[PDB]
Amino acid sequence: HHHHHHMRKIYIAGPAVFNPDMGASYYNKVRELLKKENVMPLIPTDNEATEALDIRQKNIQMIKDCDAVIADLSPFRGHEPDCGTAFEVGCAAALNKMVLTFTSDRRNMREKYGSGVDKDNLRVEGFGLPFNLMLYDGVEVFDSFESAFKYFLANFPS
Amino acid sequence: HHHHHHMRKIYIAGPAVFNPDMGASYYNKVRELLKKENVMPLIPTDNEATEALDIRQKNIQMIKDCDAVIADLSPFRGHEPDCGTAFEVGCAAALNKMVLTFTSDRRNMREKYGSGVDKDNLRVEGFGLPFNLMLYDGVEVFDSFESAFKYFLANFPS
Ligand SMILES: Nc1cccc2cnccc12
Ligand SMILES: Nc1cccc2cnccc12
Repeated sequence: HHHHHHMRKIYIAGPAVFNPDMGASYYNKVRELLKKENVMPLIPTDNEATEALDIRQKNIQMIKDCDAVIADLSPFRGHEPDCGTAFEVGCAAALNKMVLTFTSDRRNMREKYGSGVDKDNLRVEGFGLPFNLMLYDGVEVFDSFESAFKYFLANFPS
Repeated sequence: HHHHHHMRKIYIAGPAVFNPDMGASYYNKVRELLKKENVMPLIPTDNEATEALDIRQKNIQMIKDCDAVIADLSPFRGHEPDCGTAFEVGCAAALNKMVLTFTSDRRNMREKYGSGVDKDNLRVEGFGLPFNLMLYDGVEVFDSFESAFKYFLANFPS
C-alpha cells in the first residue's frame, strides 16, 4: 500500500507574466487555489532561464508534462488574446491535452470590434466566438481561472 | 520503376485570410511560387467548412500532414502577430514539424513599442526578438514568404 501517486499538474498559460510584477499576484492566487486540491501549478516563470530558447523549451516541456492547460485568453493589447498563450494552446491541442480557456470579455469578435471589419477593413470572424476560432475546441469558454479550474476538478479526478 | 513519390506540402499560416479578398491575392502568389517547385500549398481556406470546429480540425490536420509550416508573423492589429497563426506555429512545434517564420517588421519588440513597457505599463519582452519568444525556435526570422521558401527548398529536398 505504497503505490505511486500521480499529482495532477496544470500549465498556467496567459499574459499575466507581462504585468509589472511579472505575474506575481496572479500566480500567487493560482498557487493558493490549486494547493487546496493538491494540484501543482506549472508556471511559465518558474526557475526561469536567461536564454529565450531555454525558456521556450522549458515551457513546451511543462505542456508535455501537464494534465491540462488553463489558458487566459483575455484581451491583450487590444481585443486579441496573447500570441504566446495562443502558441501554448496550439502545443497542448497537438499533444491531445485537456485545454481549458477563459477570458474577461466573452462577447463575439464582431461585438468587440463593433463591425464585421476592423479600422483597417480587415475581416473580423463571424462564428459567434470571442476570439480566433483556432482557440476554441468545443469546451465552454469560462469567465475566470476559478471557473475553468472547477471544470478541471470535475473532469480530471485523482 | 513507379515507386511512390512524395509531394512536398507546406501549411500556409498567416492572417492573409482576413484581407478583404479573404487572402486571394496572397494565396495566389503562394500557389504560383510553389507550383514551380512541385510543392503543394496547404491553405487554411481550402474546401472551407461552415462550422468553426470543422475548419479548425481541417487546419490541424493540414499541419499534421505538412512537411513544413511557413508562418506569416507580421504585425496584425498592432505590433503583435496573429493569434491564430501563433496557435498553428504551436501545433507544428509540438508535432516536430519544420517551422519557418517571416515578418514585415523585424525590429525587436522594445524597438517597436519604443520602451520596455507598453502604453498600459505592461512589460515588453527584452530578448532581442521581433515577437513573443515562444514563436522563435532558433531558425532565422525571414523578411518574406519567398525567403522562407528558399530555406525550405535548401533544407527539405525531394
Ligand atoms: N513569452 C514568454 C513565455 C514564457 C515565459 C516568459 C517569461 N518572460 C517573458 C516572456 C515569456
Ligand atoms: N482563424 C481561422 C483559421 C482558419 C481558417 C479561417 C477562415 N476564416 C476565418 C478564420 C479562420
